[PDB]
Formats: sequence, C-alpha cells, structure tokens
Amino acid sequence: QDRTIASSRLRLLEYSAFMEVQRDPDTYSKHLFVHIGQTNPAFSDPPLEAVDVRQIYDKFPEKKGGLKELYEKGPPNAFFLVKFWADLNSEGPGAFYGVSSQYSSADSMTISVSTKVCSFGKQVVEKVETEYARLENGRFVYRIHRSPMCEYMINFIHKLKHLPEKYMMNSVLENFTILQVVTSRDSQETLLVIAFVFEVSTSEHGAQHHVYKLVKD
Ligand SMILES: NC(=O)CC[C@H](NC(=O)N1CCc2c(cccc2-c2ccc(C(F)(F)F)cc2)C1)c1ccccc1
Repeated sequence: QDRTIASSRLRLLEYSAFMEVQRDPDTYSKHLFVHIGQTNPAFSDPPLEAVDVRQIYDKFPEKKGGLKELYEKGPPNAFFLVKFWADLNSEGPGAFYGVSSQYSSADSMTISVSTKVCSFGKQVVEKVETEYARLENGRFVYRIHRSPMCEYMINFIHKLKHLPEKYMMNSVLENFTILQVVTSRDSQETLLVIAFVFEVSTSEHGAQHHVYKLVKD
C-alpha cells in the first residue's frame, strides 16, 4: 500500500535532526544530519520491503519496553524500520542541536513520544515528550519543534566527525540505534514505533533514508 510511515492511527509526516548556527545577526545556517520530509504517496511507487522484527531485537533494548514485547502488544501495522544515511559534512561554541518532528492523525489525542538512544542494544538515555493535537485540513497534526538534542548525542556527533575515514564511522554506527515509541498518553496504546539504524553518507549526496515494514511472520 502506502510507503508512508503510518499505522492506522498515526502518521509520521516529518523528522529532522539538525545543528543551527548564527553566522551574523541577520543570517543563520542550518545543517540537517537526517531528514524525512513530507511526501505524498505516488500510485506508481512500490510497496515497502519487509524486515523480520526478530532480526533487530538485539539492536534494541530487551525485556519490558523492548521491541519484542512491544510488537507482541501491537499493533503490527505500527512498526517500521528506517535506515538513515547521515550527512556529517557540515565548529562553533554555541551552535544549537535539535530534533524536529511532525505527526498526523484522524482523531485528536494527547500523545506521549519516547525516544531512546541506544548503544550495543542498551539504552544510554531516554526522552519522554507530550504533544497535543492541532487542527489542519482533513486531519489533526502534532508538532515537536526544536527539541534540544541530548548532550550524549552532541558529543557522539563531534567525535564521530573527528574519525579520519567514513568506514570507521559506519563501524561505529553499526551499534548505534534509536527507538521511538508514540503512545496515546492516557490509554498507553501504541500508535507508532520507529526503529532507526544509521550509516554515514559515503557520498556528498547528503541525507538519505529508506523505509521498511517490520514483520513477524
Ligand atoms: N524528540 C526527540 O528526538 C527527543 C529529543 C532528544 N533527541 C535526540 O537527542 N536525538 C539524537 C540524534 C537523532 C535523533 C533522532 C534521529 C536521528 C538522530 C541522529 C542520529 C545520528 C546522527 C549522526 F549520524 F550524525 F551521528 C545525527 C542525528 C534524536 C533526546 C533524546 C533522548 C534523550 C534526551 C533527549
């Protein structure tokens, strides 16, 4: 069906992770490490490929809160895997590091958004954010705007760039994952689960991404 990152209850319209600096009072420069933009589905476009959830359980935390138990509760429709090719080709005291996200739903809800930064399948840090529905045409939208990045990730990015070669970065990135779970805050119902895996863009093509459905046949 749709290549969209969407369950039946919630769609990810946009995601970006960026650094922003002020060159001069009038001028700002903004660099996106990763970017998913709103795109509209195209009839021609092919169905999403599938990846077995069992193959990524190790990459992500386990036991409660883990990918296996979340998939068990469901819904299976809501689980997606996104691979990012990060643009590291961008040094300023006082640059801002932020993550911006947008979501859409048919029904107004108060959503809770958990973001877990993981190393070797284990959680370094978690963020829990509350967001509220805003009316738009034919839909309700939820905007996370300029959420500051955790200090771990800022340090991880600077030292990642210090590495002399991209294959080294890729070797690090193999055990770096992010797992995002969006729930209705009160019901705790799962609306959307995104597992993120990473590779450095080995070209100056810049930020690139690929979406997969997560299946448990
Ligand atoms: N709503 C949110 O997200 C939460 C805010 C913030 N969120 C964040 O810290 N991140 C971390 C960064 C991030 C994120 C999402 C997707 C991709 C990246 C990213 C990955 C790799 C690179 C690079 F390849 F360049 F290294 C750059 C960006 C998100 C956070 C998270 C956990 C604990 C406290 C605060």
